[PDB]
Amino acid sequence: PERRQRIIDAAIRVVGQKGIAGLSHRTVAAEADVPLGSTTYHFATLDDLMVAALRQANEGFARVVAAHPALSDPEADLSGELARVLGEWLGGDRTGVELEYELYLAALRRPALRPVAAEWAEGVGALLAARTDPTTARALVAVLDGICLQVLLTDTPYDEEYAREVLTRLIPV
Amino acid sequence: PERRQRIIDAAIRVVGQKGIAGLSHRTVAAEADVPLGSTTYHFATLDDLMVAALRQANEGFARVVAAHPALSDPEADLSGELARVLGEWLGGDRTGVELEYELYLAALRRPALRPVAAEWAEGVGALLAARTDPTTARALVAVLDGICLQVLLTDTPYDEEYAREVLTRLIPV
Repeated sequence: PERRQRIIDAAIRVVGQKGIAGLSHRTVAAEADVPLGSTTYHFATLDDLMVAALRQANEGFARVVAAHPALSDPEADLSGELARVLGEWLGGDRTGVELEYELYLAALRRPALRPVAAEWAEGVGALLAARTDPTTARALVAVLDGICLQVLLTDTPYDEEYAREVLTRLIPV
Repeated sequence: PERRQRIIDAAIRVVGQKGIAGLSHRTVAAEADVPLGSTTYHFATLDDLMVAALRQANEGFARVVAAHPALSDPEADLSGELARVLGEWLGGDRTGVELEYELYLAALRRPALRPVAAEWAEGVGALLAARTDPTTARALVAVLDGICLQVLLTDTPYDEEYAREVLTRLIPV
């Protein structure tokens, strides 16, 4: 909408800046300059807020993906295309990727494993599987996360030639 | 020691069970059935507690690694050996791996990036680099994390044949 978006976005800012533990209806209300009542009208559980909060992250990346139709194209360079999705998803200030692991964190611990968890590589994996084979796809997916992980945990800049190379090795024939 | 160990271990239990946000001198003191004063005598900053708390995780895995000397042996099957380190590090109830990402989380956000962060793949990467080449080693490392990640985020059981296969593809000549 735009009421509820302001809210989610605020939840978003509250967390990369104060983490899983700094975000509650009241703190999101503050950050959004929005009544608590609005806040709760749109999100009953604190979960729904974090759930929406992430699924948005998840939709942001799927929009980087959807911006490279070539991935599903067999004539196109698979490795190359993936390294460029990763190059984009990271270029900027990582914010949505901070979210996705921050999410993965709250996820692991919680029974809210699934939305953050699978949703990410569900579409990616589904696409990669169709475009290669199941094994490769799980491998491709696992390395996306790894590569991304490294880039944040080590705070290094993304090496696109590098990912391209790595990805190519997991791709057969 | 055994005073300070009880403390760290307790910090350990407090978190996989209440996360980054459920662990403080007072809550660690409670869990440890140990005076707050003990708690602080051994750890001034809340960081030192989380810092020790993790570095222990980090030392647990390096003890799985150190239990496969073969990794540094060129006659030995590299892929095979790594898939078995991963098989061990995961077999059980993931507890130290929960820690390492939970750590990676608190790490990312914080300037405490390094201990959790690098320390993990610093020794692994150093060993792999020496035993292969730098590129491969970064790749191997990135996929360890990925594979591990998946196994927790998807809550699936580790497929050792799978990792073996994946790892082999990143290994050249």
